[PDB]
Amino acid sequence: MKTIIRQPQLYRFLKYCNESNLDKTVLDCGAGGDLPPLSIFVEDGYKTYGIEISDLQLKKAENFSRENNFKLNISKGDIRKLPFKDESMSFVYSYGTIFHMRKNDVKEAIDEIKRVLKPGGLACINFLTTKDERYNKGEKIGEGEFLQLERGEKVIHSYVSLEEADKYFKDMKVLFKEDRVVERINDGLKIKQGYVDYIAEKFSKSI
Amino acid sequence: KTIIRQPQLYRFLKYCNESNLDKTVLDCGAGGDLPPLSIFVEDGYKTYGIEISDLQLKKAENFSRENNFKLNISKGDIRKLPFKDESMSFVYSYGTIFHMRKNDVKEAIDEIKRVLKPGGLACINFLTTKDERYNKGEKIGEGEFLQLEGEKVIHSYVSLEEADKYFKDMKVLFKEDRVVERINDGLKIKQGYVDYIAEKFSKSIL
Repeated sequence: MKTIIRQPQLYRFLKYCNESNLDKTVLDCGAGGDLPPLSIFVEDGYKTYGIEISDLQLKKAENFSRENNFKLNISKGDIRKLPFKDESMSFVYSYGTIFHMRKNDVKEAIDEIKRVLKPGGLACINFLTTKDERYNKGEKIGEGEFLQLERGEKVIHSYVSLEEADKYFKDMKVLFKEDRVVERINDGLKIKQGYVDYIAEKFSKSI
Repeated sequence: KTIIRQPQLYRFLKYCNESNLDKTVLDCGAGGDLPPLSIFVEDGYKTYGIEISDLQLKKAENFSRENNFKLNISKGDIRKLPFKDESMSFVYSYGTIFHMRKNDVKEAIDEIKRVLKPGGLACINFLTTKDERYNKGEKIGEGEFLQLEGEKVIHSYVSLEEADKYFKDMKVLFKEDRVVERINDGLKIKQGYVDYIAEKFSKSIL
């Protein structure tokens, strides 16, 4: 493509989607920013759709689009209420996104992902875990939910245990689950991050 | 463009792209049907690879000619790199090192460090004690096992404390402890890896 996206797990997801027998249609729930990962899907022949709630992030993704001569098909919207029909998407991901919401909203959004996914369709979703350095920091607003100042702005972070995250996929076939603890030097200093990533397939139902 | 199997190497590539050093990369253990040197070649790098297996070398050369590039992979032993001191900006050994006894691991890592330029980056990963296969098969050394990945093959496993000691004289930019559960042969399996990206210090003498 030219540039490498920031979240390398989405290259694993792209490889799974390429291997799936379903046709190449993908939705990014939370798609904006200056390096939108839908780029690697468009570059690999996908029909893409994106949803983004932030005006600024949507503007950044559009600038990137123009600069690179892409149409990514990102629209303003709320991932808790997807404007797509039931069983319309082969593949859906919400990566680095879902945990910016309260747990009731996380459930709404995941339910929407499940709804729009075709039978046999793949979802990729990741979560902050209780192994993250910022678990229990900032202002507690709910169980496993904190309002934190990050880069000058208030952000909600929700955190899960692995037992808790598994419950979101108990009705799906988990193909890939990775629990990770990352220690990386960000802006001069070491930070510890905790994520669990899932790639799961929607069951087909009969009789 | 087939996507490579090891997504962490896309992260490594981005680190290498951000470095000020020129774009030369060595893959220690480079063969197979989907050589990750492909992503570096595609991004403008001068590439070098070392591969011990004739079969693995053949698979990578067929891939290369099928995809219309030259990866510059040659037969060799990663414990004895045919390159000069401080010749390479970037070096990786990914999915490779832990197929050896720990004495051999040390030799290979020492070689990576040797050929790496000051300021250069290394990416290396390891099997950890969280892997399901830790303590299975025939124990031949502390954290060394003869297992059946097939036929009798060597796997070495590390604790994180143990893995850290390999980079104690380097600047670790990125360290990721991973526990992966996925499907193999119709069953859920659990794998444990730790991945490092580290930078070589410039050294001076007072």
